[PDB]
This record gives sequence, C-alpha cells and structure tokens, in this order.
Amino acid sequence: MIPGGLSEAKPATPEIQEIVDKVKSQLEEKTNETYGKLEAVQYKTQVVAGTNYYIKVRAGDNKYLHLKVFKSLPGQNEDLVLTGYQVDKNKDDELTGF
Repeated sequence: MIPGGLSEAKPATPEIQEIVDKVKSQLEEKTNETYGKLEAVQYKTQVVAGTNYYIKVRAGDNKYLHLKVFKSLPGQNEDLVLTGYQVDKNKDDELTGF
C-alpha cells in the first residue's frame, strides 16, 4: 500500500498545461527537464501542506512523465512548488505510484 491519496486521474487538456506551464519553469531547471512540449492526457490531485496536482503527460509516442505540482497557502512563498515529478519513462510512469 502507498500513502499520498492521489485524488483522481481524469483526462487532461490545456488546463493541466497551465499547471504544467507553471512548474515546467522550475521543472526545466530542476532536473534539466523542459515540459510544455508534452501533452497532458490526464491528472490527479492530493491534499497536504496546501494543494498539489499530479499529471500523466507524455513527451513523444512511447513515454510518459508524472509531475507533482504543489501549492501551499500557509507559506504562500512557495505556491505551485512542483517538488516532485518524473520524465522519459515507459514502465514506472503510471498515475502517481511512479
């Protein structure tokens, strides 16, 4: 069993692309990623020190990347601080258990 509480995981459109465009800046220079050129097909969400969003987005035609966009409130300073994510995978990029 794994904690977290991934809320859901429905289809994703450019609305997840914003959550994706909001973290791809930090995600770009975090793991030298890039995002933005990927299509988010679905997403989920969790509740912790604020609110995060997990996304099942792909970056080609045989690979997926799960990002972890996180928003706070009690320490706004962070706000949409995607501190978790994964890219270039085709075996452990399922939902959030990636």
